[PDB]
Amino acid sequence: MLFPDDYTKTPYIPVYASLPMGIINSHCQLVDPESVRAELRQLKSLNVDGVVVDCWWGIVEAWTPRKYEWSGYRDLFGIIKEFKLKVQVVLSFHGSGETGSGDVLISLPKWIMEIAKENQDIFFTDREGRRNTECLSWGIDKERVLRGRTGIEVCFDFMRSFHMEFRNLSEEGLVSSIEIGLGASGELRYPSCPETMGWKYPGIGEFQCYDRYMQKNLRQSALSRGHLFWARGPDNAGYYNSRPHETGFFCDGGDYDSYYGRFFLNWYSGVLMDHVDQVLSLATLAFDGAEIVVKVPSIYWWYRTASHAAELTAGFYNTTNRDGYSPVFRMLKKHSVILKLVCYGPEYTVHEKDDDEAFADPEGLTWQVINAAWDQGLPLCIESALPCRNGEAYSRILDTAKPRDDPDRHHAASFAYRREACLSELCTFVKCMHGEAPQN
Repeated sequence: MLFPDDYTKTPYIPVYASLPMGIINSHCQLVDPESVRAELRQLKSLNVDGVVVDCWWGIVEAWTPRKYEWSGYRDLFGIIKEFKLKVQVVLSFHGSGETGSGDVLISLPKWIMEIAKENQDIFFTDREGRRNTECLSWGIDKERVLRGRTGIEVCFDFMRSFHMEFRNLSEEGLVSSIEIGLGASGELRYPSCPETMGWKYPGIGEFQCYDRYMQKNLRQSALSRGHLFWARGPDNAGYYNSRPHETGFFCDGGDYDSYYGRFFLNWYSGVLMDHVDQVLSLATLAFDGAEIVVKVPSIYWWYRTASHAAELTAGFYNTTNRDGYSPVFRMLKKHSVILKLVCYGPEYTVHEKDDDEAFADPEGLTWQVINAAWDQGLPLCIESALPCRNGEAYSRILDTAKPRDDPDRHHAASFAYRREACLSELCTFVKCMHGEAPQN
Protein backbone atom coordinates (compact mmCIF):
# COMPACT_ATOMS: atom_id res chain seq x y z
CA MET A 1 0.00 0.00 0.00
CA LEU A 2 1.02 3.66 0.35
CA PHE A 3 3.42 3.26 3.29
CA PRO A 4 4.47 0.38 5.58
CA ASP A 5 1.88 0.55 8.32
CA ASP A 6 2.92 -2.02 10.98
CA TYR A 7 3.61 -0.02 14.20
CA THR A 8 1.97 -2.57 16.52
CA LYS A 9 3.64 -2.82 19.95
CA THR A 10 4.62 0.86 19.84
CA PRO A 11 3.31 3.53 22.23
CA TYR A 12 -0.09 5.14 21.77
CA ILE A 13 0.65 8.74 20.71
CA PRO A 14 -2.44 10.99 20.85
CA VAL A 15 -3.34 12.88 17.66
CA TYR A 16 -4.75 16.42 17.62
CA ALA A 17 -6.30 18.16 14.61
CA SER A 18 -6.48 21.88 13.92
CA LEU A 19 -9.84 23.58 13.42
CA PRO A 20 -10.81 26.06 10.67
CA MET A 21 -9.15 29.42 11.19
CA GLY A 22 -12.44 31.32 11.01
CA ILE A 23 -14.39 29.07 13.38
CA ILE A 24 -14.92 32.14 15.60
CA ASN A 25 -15.46 35.59 14.07
CA SER A 26 -13.91 38.96 14.91
CA HIS A 27 -16.70 39.59 17.44
CA CYS A 28 -15.84 36.31 19.22
CA GLN A 29 -18.96 34.48 18.08
CA LEU A 30 -19.05 30.87 16.98
CA VAL A 31 -19.93 31.24 13.31
CA ASP A 32 -21.83 27.98 12.87
CA PRO A 33 -22.14 25.50 15.78
CA GLU A 34 -23.70 22.81 13.60
CA SER A 35 -20.72 23.04 11.23
CA VAL A 36 -18.46 22.51 14.25
CA ARG A 37 -20.46 19.44 15.25
CA ALA A 38 -20.12 18.12 11.68
CA GLU A 39 -16.34 18.50 11.71
CA LEU A 40 -16.01 16.97 15.18
CA ARG A 41 -18.13 14.01 14.07
CA GLN A 42 -15.72 13.35 11.21
CA LEU A 43 -12.68 13.66 13.50
CA LYS A 44 -14.10 11.09 15.95
CA SER A 45 -14.78 8.83 12.95
CA LEU A 46 -11.01 8.96 12.31
CA ASN A 47 -10.11 8.27 15.98
CA VAL A 48 -8.48 11.67 16.36
CA ASP A 49 -7.91 12.25 20.07
CA GLY A 50 -8.55 15.97 20.16
CA VAL A 51 -8.45 19.39 18.57
CA VAL A 52 -6.18 22.43 18.53
CA VAL A 53 -8.11 25.56 19.56
CA ASP A 54 -6.33 28.82 18.67
CA CYS A 55 -7.46 31.62 21.03
CA TRP A 56 -6.64 34.88 19.25
CA TRP A 57 -5.58 37.93 21.26
CA GLY A 58 -7.18 40.22 18.67
CA ILE A 59 -10.56 38.51 19.05
CA VAL A 60 -10.65 38.30 22.86
CA GLU A 61 -9.14 41.66 23.89
CA ALA A 62 -10.38 43.33 20.74
CA TRP A 63 -11.71 46.79 21.59
CA THR A 64 -10.27 48.24 24.81
CA PRO A 65 -7.53 47.18 27.24
CA ARG A 66 -8.45 44.88 30.15
CA LYS A 67 -11.83 43.90 28.65
CA TYR A 68 -11.89 40.29 27.46
CA GLU A 69 -14.57 38.53 25.41
CA TRP A 70 -14.60 34.73 25.65
CA SER A 71 -18.15 33.66 24.76
CA GLY A 72 -17.30 32.10 21.39
CA TYR A 73 -14.57 30.01 22.99
CA ARG A 74 -16.87 28.98 25.86
CA ASP A 75 -19.39 27.78 23.26
CA LEU A 76 -16.70 25.94 21.28
CA PHE A 77 -15.24 24.24 24.36
CA GLY A 78 -18.76 23.12 25.26
CA ILE A 79 -19.28 21.45 21.89
CA ILE A 80 -15.87 19.74 21.97
CA LYS A 81 -16.73 18.42 25.44
CA GLU A 82 -19.90 16.86 23.98
CA PHE A 83 -17.72 14.82 21.60
CA LYS A 84 -15.30 13.53 24.29
CA LEU A 85 -12.29 15.10 22.60
CA LYS A 86 -9.20 16.59 24.22
CA VAL A 87 -8.12 20.18 23.59
CA GLN A 88 -4.68 21.62 22.93
CA VAL A 89 -5.20 25.31 23.71
CA VAL A 90 -2.98 27.85 21.91
CA LEU A 91 -2.83 31.45 23.14
CA SER A 92 -1.95 33.49 20.04
CA PHE A 93 -0.53 36.93 20.80
CA HIS A 94 -0.14 37.56 17.07
CA GLY A 95 -2.16 38.24 13.98
CA SER A 96 -2.51 35.88 11.07
CA GLY A 97 -0.64 36.18 7.81
CA GLU A 98 3.05 36.41 8.73
CA THR A 99 3.45 33.73 6.02
CA GLY A 100 0.62 34.82 3.71
CA SER A 101 -3.06 35.59 3.37
CA GLY A 102 -4.78 32.52 4.83
CA ASP A 103 -8.50 31.85 5.11
CA VAL A 104 -9.48 34.74 7.39
CA LEU A 105 -7.71 37.88 8.56
CA ILE A 106 -7.19 38.11 12.32
CA SER A 107 -5.31 41.20 13.45
CA LEU A 108 -3.82 42.37 16.69
CA PRO A 109 -6.33 44.11 18.99
CA LYS A 110 -7.79 47.26 17.48
CA TRP A 111 -6.62 49.20 20.55
CA ILE A 112 -3.05 47.97 19.97
CA MET A 113 -3.14 49.11 16.34
CA GLU A 114 -4.40 52.50 17.57
CA ILE A 115 -1.39 52.77 19.90
CA ALA A 116 0.87 51.79 17.01
CA LYS A 117 -0.21 54.81 14.96
CA GLU A 118 1.51 57.09 17.50
CA ASN A 119 4.31 54.65 18.47
CA GLN A 120 5.50 52.44 15.61
CA ASP A 121 8.37 51.21 17.81
CA ILE A 122 6.07 48.68 19.54
CA PHE A 123 6.60 46.51 16.44
CA PHE A 124 9.64 44.55 15.35
CA THR A 125 11.51 46.81 12.93
CA ASP A 126 14.08 45.94 10.28
CA ARG A 127 17.12 47.87 9.11
CA GLU A 128 15.03 49.51 6.38
CA GLY A 129 12.51 50.86 8.90
CA ARG A 130 9.65 48.50 8.00
CA ARG A 131 7.44 47.52 10.93
CA ASN A 132 6.08 44.01 11.41
CA THR A 133 2.48 44.57 12.46
CA GLU A 134 1.86 40.90 13.36
CA CYS A 135 2.99 40.98 17.00
CA LEU A 136 4.63 43.19 19.60
CA SER A 137 8.37 43.62 19.76
CA TRP A 138 10.05 41.99 22.74
CA GLY A 139 11.73 45.38 23.19
CA ILE A 140 8.63 46.64 25.01
CA ASP A 141 8.59 43.73 27.49
CA LYS A 142 9.32 46.14 30.37
CA GLU A 143 8.30 49.40 28.69
CA ARG A 144 5.07 50.95 29.99
CA VAL A 145 3.99 52.04 26.52
CA LEU A 146 0.72 50.11 26.08
CA ARG A 147 -1.73 52.62 27.59
CA GLY A 148 -0.22 52.18 31.05
CA ARG A 149 0.93 48.54 30.77
CA THR A 150 4.10 46.83 29.57
CA GLY A 151 4.38 44.11 26.94
CA ILE A 152 4.76 41.45 29.63
CA GLU A 153 1.82 42.74 31.68
CA VAL A 154 -0.52 42.62 28.68
CA CYS A 155 0.46 39.02 28.01
CA PHE A 156 0.20 38.05 31.69
CA ASP A 157 -3.18 39.76 32.07
CA PHE A 158 -4.50 37.87 29.04
CA MET A 159 -3.31 34.54 30.43
CA ARG A 160 -4.86 35.22 33.84
CA SER A 161 -8.14 36.08 32.12
CA PHE A 162 -8.15 32.73 30.28
CA HIS A 163 -7.57 30.89 33.55
CA MET A 164 -10.26 32.82 35.43
CA GLU A 165 -12.66 32.05 32.59
CA PHE A 166 -11.67 28.41 32.05
CA ARG A 167 -10.06 26.94 35.17
CA ASN A 168 -12.69 24.16 35.23
CA LEU A 169 -11.75 22.81 31.79
CA SER A 170 -8.20 21.97 32.91
CA GLU A 171 -9.41 20.37 36.15
CA GLU A 172 -11.91 18.27 34.14
CA GLY A 173 -9.13 17.00 31.86
CA LEU A 174 -10.66 18.62 28.77
CA VAL A 175 -7.61 20.83 28.12
CA SER A 176 -4.46 18.72 27.75
CA SER A 177 -1.99 21.60 27.45
CA ILE A 178 -1.70 25.34 26.90
CA GLU A 179 0.64 26.62 24.19
CA ILE A 180 2.06 30.14 24.55
CA GLY A 181 2.13 31.64 21.06
CA LEU A 182 5.11 33.94 21.32
CA GLY A 183 6.20 35.48 18.01
CA ALA A 184 4.64 36.73 14.78
CA SER A 185 3.55 33.16 13.86
CA GLY A 186 3.21 31.67 17.35
CA GLU A 187 6.68 30.11 17.06
CA LEU A 188 9.64 31.05 19.23
CA ARG A 189 11.58 33.22 16.75
CA TYR A 190 12.10 36.74 15.48
CA PRO A 191 9.93 37.53 12.43
CA SER A 192 12.93 37.32 10.12
CA CYS A 193 11.11 35.93 7.04
CA PRO A 194 8.03 38.16 6.52
CA GLU A 195 6.13 37.28 3.36
CA THR A 196 4.45 40.70 3.29
CA MET A 197 7.89 42.36 3.10
CA GLY A 198 8.94 40.18 0.18
CA TRP A 199 10.86 37.29 1.76
CA LYS A 200 10.88 34.19 -0.40
CA TYR A 201 12.53 30.88 0.40
CA PRO A 202 15.47 30.43 0.70
CA GLY A 203 16.23 34.01 1.74
CA ILE A 204 18.45 34.36 4.82
CA GLY A 205 15.92 36.77 6.37
CA GLU A 206 16.81 39.95 8.24
CA PHE A 207 17.63 40.86 11.83
CA GLN A 208 14.64 42.42 13.57
CA CYS A 209 16.40 44.53 16.19
CA TYR A 210 15.83 48.10 14.96
CA ASP A 211 12.91 49.35 17.04
CA ARG A 212 14.09 52.05 19.40
CA TYR A 213 13.64 49.99 22.60
CA MET A 214 15.74 47.04 21.41
CA GLN A 215 18.33 49.51 20.13
CA LYS A 216 18.46 51.07 23.61
CA ASN A 217 18.98 47.59 25.08
CA LEU A 218 21.71 46.93 22.50
CA ARG A 219 23.37 50.25 23.31
CA GLN A 220 23.46 49.48 27.03
CA SER A 221 24.87 46.01 26.35
CA ALA A 222 27.60 47.44 24.12
CA LEU A 223 28.58 50.13 26.63
CA SER A 224 28.80 47.47 29.35
CA ARG A 225 31.27 45.63 27.10
CA GLY A 226 33.29 48.83 26.71
CA HIS A 227 32.54 49.24 22.98
CA LEU A 228 30.41 52.26 22.10
CA PHE A 229 30.75 51.38 18.41
CA TRP A 230 29.23 47.93 19.04
CA ALA A 231 25.88 49.69 19.68
CA ARG A 232 24.79 48.82 16.16
CA GLY A 233 23.09 46.14 14.15
CA PRO A 234 25.08 44.47 11.37
CA ASP A 235 25.31 46.54 8.20
CA ASN A 236 26.82 43.81 6.02
CA ALA A 237 24.16 41.14 6.56
CA GLY A 238 22.43 41.70 3.24
CA TYR A 239 18.67 41.58 2.82
CA TYR A 240 15.67 39.27 3.24
CA ASN A 241 16.46 37.34 0.05
CA SER A 242 20.26 37.42 0.13
CA ARG A 243 22.33 34.27 0.08
CA PRO A 244 24.94 34.10 2.87
CA HIS A 245 27.98 33.92 0.59
CA GLU A 246 27.17 37.37 -0.85
CA THR A 247 27.20 39.03 2.60
CA GLY A 248 30.11 40.15 4.75
CA PHE A 249 28.39 39.07 7.94
CA PHE A 250 27.38 35.52 7.03
CA CYS A 251 30.00 34.33 4.54
CA ASP A 252 32.77 31.90 5.50
CA GLY A 253 35.20 33.88 7.61
CA GLY A 254 32.63 36.67 7.77
CA ASP A 255 31.85 39.02 10.63
CA TYR A 256 29.36 36.71 12.35
CA ASP A 257 32.48 35.21 13.95
CA SER A 258 34.24 38.38 15.09
CA TYR A 259 34.30 39.99 18.52
CA TYR A 260 31.48 42.29 17.38
CA GLY A 261 29.51 39.57 15.61
CA ARG A 262 29.72 37.22 18.58
CA PHE A 263 28.64 40.07 20.85
CA PHE A 264 25.68 40.93 18.63
CA LEU A 265 24.48 37.35 18.16
CA ASN A 266 24.79 36.66 21.88
CA TRP A 267 22.77 39.80 22.60
CA TYR A 268 20.22 39.04 19.88
CA SER A 269 19.63 35.41 20.87
CA GLY A 270 19.82 36.41 24.54
CA VAL A 271 16.94 38.85 24.14
CA LEU A 272 14.88 35.98 22.72
CA MET A 273 15.86 33.71 25.60
CA ASP A 274 15.10 36.40 28.19
CA HIS A 275 11.70 37.12 26.64
CA VAL A 276 10.56 33.50 26.78
CA ASP A 277 12.11 33.02 30.21
CA GLN A 278 10.06 35.88 31.66
CA VAL A 279 6.83 34.90 29.88
CA LEU A 280 7.01 31.25 30.97
CA SER A 281 7.51 32.23 34.61
CA LEU A 282 4.21 34.11 34.44
CA ALA A 283 2.50 31.40 32.39
CA THR A 284 3.24 28.95 35.20
CA LEU A 285 1.69 31.50 37.57
CA ALA A 286 -1.43 31.98 35.46
CA PHE A 287 -2.03 28.26 34.81
CA ASP A 288 -1.03 26.44 38.00
CA GLY A 289 -0.85 22.71 37.29
CA ALA A 290 -1.23 22.89 33.50
CA GLU A 291 1.22 21.56 30.93
CA ILE A 292 2.80 24.55 29.14
CA VAL A 293 3.88 24.18 25.49
CA VAL A 294 6.21 26.35 23.40
CA LYS A 295 6.54 25.95 19.63
CA VAL A 296 9.89 26.10 17.80
CA PRO A 297 10.33 26.46 14.01
CA SER A 298 12.32 24.30 11.59
CA ILE A 299 14.73 26.77 9.98
CA TYR A 300 16.71 24.28 7.92
CA TRP A 301 17.88 26.35 4.95
CA TRP A 302 21.60 27.24 5.00
CA TYR A 303 21.98 24.57 7.70
CA ARG A 304 24.84 23.11 5.63
CA THR A 305 26.91 26.30 5.96
CA ALA A 306 29.29 27.66 8.59
CA SER A 307 27.11 30.52 9.81
CA HIS A 308 23.54 29.09 9.48
CA ALA A 309 22.31 32.55 8.49
CA ALA A 310 18.58 31.78 8.50
CA GLU A 311 18.68 30.41 12.04
CA LEU A 312 20.77 33.40 13.13
CA THR A 313 18.29 36.03 11.92
CA ALA A 314 15.40 34.03 13.40
CA GLY A 315 17.25 34.28 16.74
CA PHE A 316 18.84 30.84 17.24
CA TYR A 317 22.61 31.26 17.65
CA ASN A 318 23.30 27.89 16.01
CA THR A 319 26.49 27.76 13.91
CA THR A 320 28.85 24.99 12.89
CA ASN A 321 30.81 25.89 16.06
CA ARG A 322 27.94 26.74 18.44
CA ASP A 323 24.90 24.78 19.61
CA GLY A 324 22.05 27.31 19.49
CA TYR A 325 19.25 25.02 20.74
CA SER A 326 20.59 23.44 23.94
CA PRO A 327 20.89 26.78 25.81
CA VAL A 328 17.29 27.58 24.84
CA PHE A 329 16.14 24.09 25.85
CA ARG A 330 17.96 24.18 29.19
CA MET A 331 15.96 27.33 29.93
CA LEU A 332 12.76 25.62 28.78
CA LYS A 333 13.51 22.63 31.02
CA LYS A 334 13.67 24.90 34.07
CA HIS A 335 10.04 25.86 33.39
CA SER A 336 8.93 22.23 32.94
CA VAL A 337 7.47 23.05 29.51
CA ILE A 338 6.81 20.71 26.59
CA LEU A 339 8.59 21.48 23.32
CA LYS A 340 6.42 21.42 20.19
CA LEU A 341 8.56 21.10 17.07
CA VAL A 342 7.20 22.05 13.66
CA CYS A 343 8.29 19.19 11.39
CA TYR A 344 7.84 18.55 7.67
CA GLY A 345 5.60 21.54 7.08
CA PRO A 346 3.78 22.52 3.90
CA GLU A 347 5.70 23.09 0.67
CA TYR A 348 8.46 20.76 1.84
CA THR A 349 9.94 20.42 -1.68
CA VAL A 350 11.64 23.76 -1.27
CA HIS A 351 14.48 21.23 -1.02
CA GLU A 352 13.19 17.88 -2.36
CA LYS A 353 13.99 19.63 -5.63
CA ASP A 354 16.81 21.81 -4.37
CA ASP A 355 16.20 24.09 -7.36
CA ASP A 356 16.99 26.98 -5.00
CA GLU A 357 20.39 25.48 -4.00
CA ALA A 358 19.62 26.35 -0.40
CA PHE A 359 22.32 24.28 1.40
CA ALA A 360 19.40 22.90 3.39
CA ASP A 361 19.10 19.84 5.63
CA PRO A 362 15.57 19.42 6.99
CA GLU A 363 16.25 15.96 8.41
CA GLY A 364 19.53 17.03 10.02
CA LEU A 365 18.04 20.11 11.65
CA THR A 366 15.05 18.11 12.90
CA TRP A 367 17.25 15.55 14.61
CA GLN A 368 19.63 18.13 16.07
CA VAL A 369 16.63 19.81 17.69
CA ILE A 370 15.06 16.53 18.81
CA ASN A 371 18.31 15.19 20.25
CA ALA A 372 19.05 18.53 21.93
CA ALA A 373 15.64 18.37 23.63
CA TRP A 374 16.00 14.73 24.72
CA ASP A 375 19.46 15.54 26.08
CA GLN A 376 17.57 18.00 28.31
CA GLY A 377 14.77 15.69 29.38
CA LEU A 378 12.36 17.99 27.53
CA PRO A 379 9.16 16.19 26.47
CA LEU A 380 8.51 16.51 22.75
CA CYS A 381 5.34 17.26 20.79
CA ILE A 382 5.37 17.11 16.98
CA GLU A 383 3.36 19.29 14.61
CA SER A 384 3.34 18.58 10.88
CA ALA A 385 1.43 19.22 7.70
CA LEU A 386 -0.68 16.31 6.71
CA PRO A 387 -0.09 14.82 3.25
CA CYS A 388 -2.88 13.20 1.25
CA ARG A 389 -1.27 10.37 -0.76
CA ASN A 390 2.49 10.49 -0.16
CA GLY A 391 3.48 7.37 1.75
CA GLU A 392 7.01 8.65 2.36
CA ALA A 393 5.66 11.80 4.00
CA TYR A 394 3.47 9.66 6.28
CA SER A 395 6.34 7.35 7.26
CA ARG A 396 8.61 10.35 7.87
CA ILE A 397 6.21 11.70 10.50
CA LEU A 398 5.75 8.27 12.07
CA ASP A 399 9.49 7.58 12.15
CA THR A 400 10.04 10.99 13.77
CA ALA A 401 7.34 10.55 16.42
CA LYS A 402 8.49 6.95 17.10
CA PRO A 403 12.19 7.28 16.41
CA ARG A 404 13.29 3.61 16.57
CA ASP A 405 16.96 4.73 16.63
CA ASP A 406 16.69 5.82 20.29
CA PRO A 407 17.51 3.24 22.99
CA ASP A 408 15.14 4.64 25.63
CA ARG A 409 12.16 4.45 23.23
CA HIS A 410 11.79 8.25 23.24
CA HIS A 411 8.44 8.83 21.57
CA ALA A 412 6.63 12.11 21.01
CA ALA A 413 4.12 12.99 23.72
CA SER A 414 1.59 14.00 21.05
CA PHE A 415 1.16 14.66 17.35
CA ALA A 416 -0.80 17.63 16.01
CA TYR A 417 -1.62 18.40 12.39
CA ARG A 418 -2.88 21.56 10.72
CA ARG A 419 -12.34 13.10 -0.34
CA GLU A 420 -12.11 9.64 1.23
CA ALA A 421 -8.84 9.23 -0.66
CA CYS A 422 -7.00 11.33 1.92
CA LEU A 423 -9.40 10.19 4.67
CA SER A 424 -8.55 6.50 4.30
CA GLU A 425 -4.80 7.17 4.39
CA LEU A 426 -5.24 9.57 7.31
CA CYS A 427 -7.22 6.89 9.12
CA THR A 428 -4.39 4.38 8.62
CA PHE A 429 -1.89 6.99 9.81
CA VAL A 430 -3.82 7.61 13.05
CA LYS A 431 -3.91 3.88 13.78
CA CYS A 432 -0.15 3.79 13.19
CA MET A 433 0.28 6.75 15.54
CA HIS A 434 -1.87 4.88 18.07
CA GLY A 435 0.22 1.71 17.70
CA GLU A 436 -2.74 -0.34 16.46
CA ALA A 437 -3.05 -2.95 13.74
CA PRO A 438 -4.22 -0.85 10.78
CA GLN A 439 -6.80 -2.93 8.88
CA ASN A 440 -10.40 -1.68 8.95
